[PDB]
Amino acid sequence: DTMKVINDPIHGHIELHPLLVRIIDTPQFQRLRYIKQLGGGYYVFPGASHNRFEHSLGVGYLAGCLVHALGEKQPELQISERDVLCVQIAGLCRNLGHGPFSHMFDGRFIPLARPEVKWTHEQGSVMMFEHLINSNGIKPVMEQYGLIPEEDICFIKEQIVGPLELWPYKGRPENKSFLYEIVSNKRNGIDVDKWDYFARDCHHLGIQNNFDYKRFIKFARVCEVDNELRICARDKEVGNLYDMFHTRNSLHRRAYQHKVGNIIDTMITDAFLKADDYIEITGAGGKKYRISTAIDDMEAYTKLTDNIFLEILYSTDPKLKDAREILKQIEYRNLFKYVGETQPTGQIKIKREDYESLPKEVASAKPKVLLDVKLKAEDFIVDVINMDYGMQEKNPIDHVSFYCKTAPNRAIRITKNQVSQLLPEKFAEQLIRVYCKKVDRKSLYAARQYFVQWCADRNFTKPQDGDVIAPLITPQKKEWN
Amino acid sequence: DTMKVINDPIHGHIELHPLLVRIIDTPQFQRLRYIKQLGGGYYVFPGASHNRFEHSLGVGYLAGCLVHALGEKQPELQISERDVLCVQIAGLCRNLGHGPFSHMFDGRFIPLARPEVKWTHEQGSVMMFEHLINSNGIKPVMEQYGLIPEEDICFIKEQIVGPLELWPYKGRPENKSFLYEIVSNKRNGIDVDKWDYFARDCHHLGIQNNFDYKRFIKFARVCEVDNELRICARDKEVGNLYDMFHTRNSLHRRAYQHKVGNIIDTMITDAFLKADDYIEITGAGGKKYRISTAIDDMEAYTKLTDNIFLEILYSTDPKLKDAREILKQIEYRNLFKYVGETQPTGQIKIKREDYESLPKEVASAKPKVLLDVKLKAEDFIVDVINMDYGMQEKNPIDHVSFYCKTAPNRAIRITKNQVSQLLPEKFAEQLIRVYCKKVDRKSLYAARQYFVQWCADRNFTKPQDGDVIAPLITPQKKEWN
Amino acid sequence: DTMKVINDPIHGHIELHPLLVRIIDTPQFQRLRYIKQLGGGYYVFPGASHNRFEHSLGVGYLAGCLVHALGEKQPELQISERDVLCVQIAGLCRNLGHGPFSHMFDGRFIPLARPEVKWTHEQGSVMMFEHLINSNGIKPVMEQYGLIPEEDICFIKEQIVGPLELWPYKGRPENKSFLYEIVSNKRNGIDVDKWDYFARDCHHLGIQNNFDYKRFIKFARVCEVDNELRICARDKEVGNLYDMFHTRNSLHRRAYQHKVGNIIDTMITDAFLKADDYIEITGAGGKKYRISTAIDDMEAYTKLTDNIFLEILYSTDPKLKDAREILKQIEYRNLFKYVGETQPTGQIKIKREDYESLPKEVASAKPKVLLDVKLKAEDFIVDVINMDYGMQEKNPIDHVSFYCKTAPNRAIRITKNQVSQLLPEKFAEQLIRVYCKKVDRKSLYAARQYFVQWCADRNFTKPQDGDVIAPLITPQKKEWN
Amino acid sequence: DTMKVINDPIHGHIELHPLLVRIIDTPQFQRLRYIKQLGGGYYVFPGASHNRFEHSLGVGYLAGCLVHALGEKQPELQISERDVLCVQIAGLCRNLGHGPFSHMFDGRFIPLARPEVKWTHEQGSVMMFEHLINSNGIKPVMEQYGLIPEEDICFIKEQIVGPLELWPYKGRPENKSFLYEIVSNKRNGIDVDKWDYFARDCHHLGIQNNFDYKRFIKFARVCEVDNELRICARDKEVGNLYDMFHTRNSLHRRAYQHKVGNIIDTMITDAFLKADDYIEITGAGGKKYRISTAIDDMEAYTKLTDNIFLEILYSTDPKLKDAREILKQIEYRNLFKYVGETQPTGQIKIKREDYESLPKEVASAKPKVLLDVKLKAEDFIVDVINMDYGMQEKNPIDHVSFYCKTAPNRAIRITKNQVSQLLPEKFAEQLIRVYCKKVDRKSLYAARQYFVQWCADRNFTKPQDGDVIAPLITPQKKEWN
Ligand SMILES: Cc1cn([C@H]2C[C@H](O)[C@@H](COP(=O)(O)OP(=O)(O)OP(=O)(O)O)O2)c(=O)[nH]c1=O
Ligand SMILES: Cc1cn([C@H]2C[C@H](O)[C@@H](COP(=O)(O)OP(=O)(O)OP(=O)(O)O)O2)c(=O)[nH]c1=O
Ligand SMILES: Cc1cn([C@H]2C[C@H](O)[C@@H](COP(=O)(O)OP(=O)(O)OP(=O)(O)O)O2)c(=O)[nH]c1=O
Ligand SMILES: Cc1cn([C@H]2C[C@H](O)[C@@H](COP(=O)(O)OP(=O)(O)OP(=O)(O)O)O2)c(=O)[nH]c1=O
Ligand SMILES: [Mg+2]
Ligand SMILES: [Mg+2]
Ligand SMILES: [Mg+2]
Ligand SMILES: [Mg+2]
Ligand SMILES: [Mg+2]
Ligand SMILES: [Mg+2]
Ligand SMILES: [Mg+2]
Ligand SMILES: [Mg+2]
Repeated sequence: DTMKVINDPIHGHIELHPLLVRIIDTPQFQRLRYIKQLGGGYYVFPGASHNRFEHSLGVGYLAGCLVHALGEKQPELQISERDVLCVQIAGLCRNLGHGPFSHMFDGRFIPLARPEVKWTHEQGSVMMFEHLINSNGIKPVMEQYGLIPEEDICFIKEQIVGPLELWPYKGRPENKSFLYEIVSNKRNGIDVDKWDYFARDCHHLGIQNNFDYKRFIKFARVCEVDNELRICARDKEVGNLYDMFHTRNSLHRRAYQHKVGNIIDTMITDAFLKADDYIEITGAGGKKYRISTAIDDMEAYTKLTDNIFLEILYSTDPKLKDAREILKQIEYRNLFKYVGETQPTGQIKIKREDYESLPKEVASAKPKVLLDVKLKAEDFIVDVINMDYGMQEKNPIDHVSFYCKTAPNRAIRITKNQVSQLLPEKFAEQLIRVYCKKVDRKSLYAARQYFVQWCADRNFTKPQDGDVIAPLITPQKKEWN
Repeated sequence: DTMKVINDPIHGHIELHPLLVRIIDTPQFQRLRYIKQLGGGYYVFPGASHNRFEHSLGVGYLAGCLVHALGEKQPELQISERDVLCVQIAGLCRNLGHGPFSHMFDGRFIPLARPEVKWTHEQGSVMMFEHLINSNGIKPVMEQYGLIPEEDICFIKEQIVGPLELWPYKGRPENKSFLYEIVSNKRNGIDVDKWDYFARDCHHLGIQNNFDYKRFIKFARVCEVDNELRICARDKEVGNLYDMFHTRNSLHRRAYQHKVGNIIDTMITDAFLKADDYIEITGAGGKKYRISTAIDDMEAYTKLTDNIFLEILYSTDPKLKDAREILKQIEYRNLFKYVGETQPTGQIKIKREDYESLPKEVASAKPKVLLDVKLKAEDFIVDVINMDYGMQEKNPIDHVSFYCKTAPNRAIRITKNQVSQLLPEKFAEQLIRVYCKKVDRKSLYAARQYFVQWCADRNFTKPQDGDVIAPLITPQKKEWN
Repeated sequence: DTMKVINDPIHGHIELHPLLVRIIDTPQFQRLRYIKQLGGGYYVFPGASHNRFEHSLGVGYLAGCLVHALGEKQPELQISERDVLCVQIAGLCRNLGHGPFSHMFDGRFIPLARPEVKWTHEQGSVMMFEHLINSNGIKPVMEQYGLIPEEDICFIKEQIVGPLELWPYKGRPENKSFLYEIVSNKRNGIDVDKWDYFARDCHHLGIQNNFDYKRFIKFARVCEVDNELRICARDKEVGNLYDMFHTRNSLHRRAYQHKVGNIIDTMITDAFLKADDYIEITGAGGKKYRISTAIDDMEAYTKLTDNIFLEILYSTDPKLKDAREILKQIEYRNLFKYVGETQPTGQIKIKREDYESLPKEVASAKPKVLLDVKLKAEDFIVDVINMDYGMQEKNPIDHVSFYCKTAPNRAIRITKNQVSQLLPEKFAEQLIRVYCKKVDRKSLYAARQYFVQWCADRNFTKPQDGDVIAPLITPQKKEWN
Repeated sequence: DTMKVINDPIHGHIELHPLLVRIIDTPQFQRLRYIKQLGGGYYVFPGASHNRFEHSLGVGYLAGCLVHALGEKQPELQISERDVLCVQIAGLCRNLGHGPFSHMFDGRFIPLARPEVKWTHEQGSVMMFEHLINSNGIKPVMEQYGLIPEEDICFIKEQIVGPLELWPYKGRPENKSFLYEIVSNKRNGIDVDKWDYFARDCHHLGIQNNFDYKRFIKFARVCEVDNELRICARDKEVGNLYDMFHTRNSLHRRAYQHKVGNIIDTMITDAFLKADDYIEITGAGGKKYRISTAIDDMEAYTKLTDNIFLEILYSTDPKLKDAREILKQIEYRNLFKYVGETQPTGQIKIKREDYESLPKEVASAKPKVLLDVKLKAEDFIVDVINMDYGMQEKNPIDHVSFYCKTAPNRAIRITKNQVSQLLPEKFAEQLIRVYCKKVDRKSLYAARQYFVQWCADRNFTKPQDGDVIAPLITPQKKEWN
């Protein structure tokens, strides 16, 4: 019936239009309260207890802020209340498809358990939004508030996942192109979802955040680029834009890709793999499903949250023992031991289909060191991490349009050379982390010898503690000294 | 094994001595990651996702800070490393006893389920600590770090719950009395646990803290009082002390006793009660326990967390339907409707024994108005809340010792009218909230009539929205105009 | 001309309409950059470097925010862009009248150097605003942006100082009455000026602000009260409102009325007095003015800032020696020694005309102790502090109008009994601070004896350190022990 | 006399040893209250009201923190309380030499007014420190607290300015080398002064700092490096170290080198140059000094603060007209207009000796466009900014020693390719800003054409607004498109 106010630690008092409230107060949406934003990060950063729910509220809020500011500054855009509401809904709903421990689920588990399926949290969000709409009688409520469900649900879905297949969108015409750059920006990745997670993750992790999203909003316009209306930034802000991505990278460096956080996600993933044959999730009409198969019945996926972790942990079924045991090790803090980090040198990259063979390479290395123990490929974990600016090898700022103070409608491009010589010369790189599942002193020592030798053989970068953990290995490599 | 550093958003970088690390990395301690600090409050303040774990870490840290500060200011106290470690363990482990949704469990659920016991989270903490130590071989580690297991474990337990059974403490002599004022202060309620939850809860709720604990720590000495060495605050800090309690009250007013948060705690408690006979928790020996009986076996209690909620929410068994459905109504936000709030006048108390009778009273009222429906006692909930400065009717500052800059070692007293005339004249009061389980317009209107009439009959305070929700009724009471 | 954006640490990015910019970029306005918000408080709280300027910007911003909120929720109020601009201007300009060290000037210096005049910073703001307008050709700029200079200028002035003397305002009719409640609220003291100095002062002092003005703004409506459209708060907010004043009180208790900050304001005022005959400030037509007379010519007052402190301090003129030596004594931190604080009892109210008679009394007391050093009137300083809720003895909340969610257009009243019984019973009290200019040890002892015996004789409250600084005096007064 | 506690908004409650207090309570130190940290920055960022005084307290506090931490973690360094006091005094006093508006004075004014002298704020701080010691009888107070003035004063001065001209330090031997790395680090620039100004400047500017100095302090050790004991950072902090410098750079781009802030510093400088003949400052023995000569007499320098600004602003002397007017144009916000920014390409670097030749070059340019007005040299201003990581063209991280977890006493080196490929390739660049003193639309158009043409002639980078301000010029430079 009426609008609600929600007090958020990041944004303060957020006003929710009654339709938004209607969408939020569904099992499908409330489900997100039981899925941590940073998954295993919480097991390293105790302040990171926040879940996808509050993040989603923040995203909807910011989407609303940006679209409203745009409309207010430029009424000639003909942004309607319908547009605002659809953008807010998209913002609210683009996190619906996330599984247990967020990125652990779609980044590690699903690719291993369902390697044939090309699953994404975006598609999950579309399906789950469709299921929310259909299971909660949302359409009549949308019509009640002036929305046209066919068009507008199309538009929302497209905001989340892109064109459901020349102007490729069906939800809105070309003159409203800019609206697709708010919730999930496919062009350059500058969107409100990022802003909310910068602020929220920072607030909870104990890290200060360098990015001023409000400033950005106050310096954003719509201009015509390539006969298309796009969101443009004030030229002045180019530095701040570069910094934004820097921030992202920093956050991945300090927290998101923290080696222990990652190894914990890995262990939880192993536990899930070992529990997958014995865990039942009742889906549609009593039809049972698995952790790996919950993602193809939305009624089952709705009940697939962080809860799984605890179910496994609290089980008494002998068939779950192994899985249980793994989780229990996490509780005792008997984790796989981090052995080190290294990088490719020069031009060479590491292809995905090679990942599987990496622990064999390490185990096959021949360090000239005396060792009683002997490790095997299955004792090693090799985690390859692609760090980039969101557009693989490309500089996303080259895909941003700017405007000058004297011609606010004239879109211009700004090159990296026009800003600073102190900026990154590359926008993508790979970090290779090595862990060992054997945790005793001698095993960790051997693992270090194998690892550093492996780095030398592949002509990879010298590990930072190389001279310390493998003093007999490192001065074989002239390139390292 | 070495010290570990943990980054906390409240305290920053916290150092953990390896013994503390050993204690934390047990299932008994890690359990606290799965119990929300503010419970149902998370459903009103979406920022309040924080759990008892991070709060406990915070408490241990602050305990350490206080004892170290005292030690460094006054070497004559003979505060030892052992003392410091024991105080830190006491701070870390004094939240071990909380159950699912924290205070929902010891404050609502347990007194209803098993009204014949006197369960407290303190006792739970002692039992849980005992269980953690015994189940994890912590004693030999304790002596590895120069602790004496018998008397130090006694000392820790005593810091948690007070005298187990004249100087009543067996863990420490009276010349170390001040140590017992740090973790859980029975004398005046001024301890580090409060400080942590002030800062942390404020940080997550999105409301701001006003108490400066670091300042207090700065101006804290140990001075002699009534045969005892006790913690004394510098005189001019007295204002700040009153304010401290004022903050606590404020926190209860805005957040901890939020009408909706409380009614959600209520609905969840009811769901647990209706689920109690069917949820089995496997404890020691493989023996089966229930939610209400897990507190009798620490092995089962270890597995008693917020997960229950989801276990009830995700269930399929008919015997759980009535529980399950309740939780589902929380997801659809079909909550019991808040009817209103009133207070008793004079020095008129409402003892606990009368609580259960209050719903009947409201329904037995005679509103001289048309009513389309008649409500029964079982349609009403009367939640009565005691707001006080932590020592029932007493002024806790009357139990604080102070010192002046002219004589640092000399304890003194400061009376209330020696500070300000603007302070509360009382230090305890009662709030009466009334809800209606029937939600329809007509039943809610009727409920408002019944309620206001019930306020008039018992000469309770006039509901702020009295003239608006029952204009045919408030004229009868001439004291209300 | 276009609007400008200013980044403020409190409010973030605030927009300024070109008219406000034109008003700001004048010598009369920029003047405020050189006057400390907290005067001598900076010599106690090193973070409190902030000046009246930035505060003024904040006040204008918040005024704009509140009026926009009101207008966007209730279009039936017909709030024009003119109204918004005029409210913003009043917000910006209501600090123009402040003198050197802010409240030290109108609160100490002026009343002592010119006892016959009735000078307030508000009237000063009016005169300075008029001077700004006339000196800077602002009227046609106002016209350029749609303002009607005569009534709008009257309106702005009325918002600042009140009626320039049935409905007593010429600027706006009664149906825009609520507009007069935003910048300077004569009705209950709840205005945006308070909100800015709460947030800002707390930011700089290192004390934390617990009042949430954004929340208040979100919950504010305009309702009919005795045929007058007025600003009404949501019922639920009442507690927060009480707290808002409590906060004010706290900020006075901790910082604004800090004993050393006040005695420093006293020494500065004293020095300004002793310099008043000799300092020349050139005004209109080259005519020369004093410090105490600069308030008569706005051209001279424009040049009267904190700079005076440094003129005196840096001076070499023998005629200024006496003043100079005082400021230098502040630099060496040889301040008058604080003897203590006490309060009247029962019904006593130290009236202003009796203030001068206070050092005589203290110096007169016969404490009957061994007394190797006798002291006199001009050795003592007695400062009387009136702590209240901004409406003398009255409860400001009784002058606040509320609304309920069931009938948002229906204004109601709420009494203190409808809220809490932990609230204050008095809303005004007095504090008596005694210092001694004789800083040596024996003199200090003496002054303590004098002061305590004086408190006993006047039936004042027993000083907190009483039983330490006057051991042979405090056991006499039987109502003390 | 005893220890004092000071509440600072950045650090909270700082303890100051009585000796430090004696040093602080001097006109030479208190002088820093009247000098703004960011100078002209205040006129762009209204939050930047903070002064050198509070910053100095901050630096002393942090120096103390780092030395204490080092001493607590590593007893074998034999750090004495004498060392702690000397490092605190150095940190406290290393900003004593700053002049009016800080870096405007030593960076702009002095070089233009006294090109024949080498002047630095470091030399000024040493001089002012000696003056402080000699004017306030500090030596016997130093001796009173266990200091040895002859060697300790040398130690402090050495910490501030470096070797007074094989171990080149006299204050402390090589085994205390690490002590010189705290207050002002000549080796790599990582010192507590930076940490304080990061935190403080950010707090006041309304910018957010992502450098965690506390974390750095916790992971700092002293290890042997080349027969010295030096501060070593834990290996994995290397990323953070890079980020620290990145932060510095960011702070320079957003705030310290704000083009308007710089042009305001330039206008103030020009005003001082035009006032130098006439303003008099009375130093030792009544002798008179100019602003440019005050640095030759510490007694006069003690009176040289931001006050002169106001003096010039408030003067009636016709000889000061030209100075005064400029300041007046600052108040009216009639500033020199910003034409634009460019950068040298290739290897080319601009030396100071070429600066004055730059405005001549811009006016000597020939844009092939119809101009209505001819501009000359005096109409142009060229500001050259050097942006580096504190060590000219070098990577300061190549001058950081690290330590690994497994061998905490063994110092190692970490190269850039060992960390990230996304790091800067250069560590220095130049920014060239061009402004025009004539502010009419015509002269501005002309100036734009001149500037872009000049940029093209010297193969500089294409201005970001190039295609907009000069459409007839940018298509001529093939190197741009
Ligand atoms: C600062 C503050 C925040 N909040 C937060 C908690 C909620 O997220 C948000 C909304 O709470 P409420 O304002 O209490 O809204 P309500 O739904 O409980 O009451 P009603 O329907 O009658 O209007 O505000 C308070 O409730 N009280 C406060 O004093
Ligand atoms: C600011 C910051 C905090 N943190 C937090 C997260 C952790 O809670 C805490 C611990 O530091 P860690 O780097 O996580 O220590 P570690 O145990 O992973 O590595 P090691 O065993 O080699 O010492 O620091 C970072 O990890 N990185 C950062 O840059
Ligand atoms: C975060 C941030 C704030 N600010 C603040 C400082 C100012 O108070 C406010 C406005 O500064 P600018 O945005 O730089 O505006 P400008 O007037 O200098 O330039 P232009 O006229 O071309 O638009 O923004 C920045 O300038 N840059 C930043 O990166
Ligand atoms: C929060 C808070 C800070 N502060 C700050 C301001 C000061 O910078 C710092 C020290 O103030 P005080 O504690 O008041 O020290 P004092 O010198 O005035 O009193 P005394 O000599 O008798 O001990 O603490 C308070 O004074 N009071 C407060 O309640
Ligand atoms: Mg509600
Ligand atoms: Mg994305
Ligand atoms: Mg099937
Ligand atoms: Mg570790
Ligand atoms: Mg307690
Ligand atoms: Mg007022
Ligand atoms: Mg003092
Ligand atoms: Mg430096």
